[PDB]
Amino acid sequence: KVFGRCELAAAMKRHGLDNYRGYSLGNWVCAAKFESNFNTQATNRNTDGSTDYGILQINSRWWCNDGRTPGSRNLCNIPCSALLSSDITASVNCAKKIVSDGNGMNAWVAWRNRCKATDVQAWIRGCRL
Repeated sequence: KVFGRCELAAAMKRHGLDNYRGYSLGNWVCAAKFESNFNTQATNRNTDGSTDYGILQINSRWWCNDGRTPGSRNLCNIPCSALLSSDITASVNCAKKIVSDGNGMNAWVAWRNRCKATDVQAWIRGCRL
């Protein structure tokens, strides 16, 4: 499913992401925009052979099992395919563990490079939240 900007903001808020670990909602919507372009079905393979899955591009080397990443740790205990669902619950629950990992949202390279220190409030501007 391809989310609309405000539609995603509302689902993420309902799922407890607004200000989770200090990160306002705009940060999460900005990250999804640049990670997957709001598409739950997005996948991207990396050079190390792992693959990124879903709306938040969660990596198969540490967080989910895709059955083809040798040495995967599956920290969120879910098959990576669960992360491509139109229901974002699995992606959100796993993202909460990732952001609590000690590096915060820097775990997402697109957030670090394109959202960090920008006016992220613009991403939820105009939305009925």
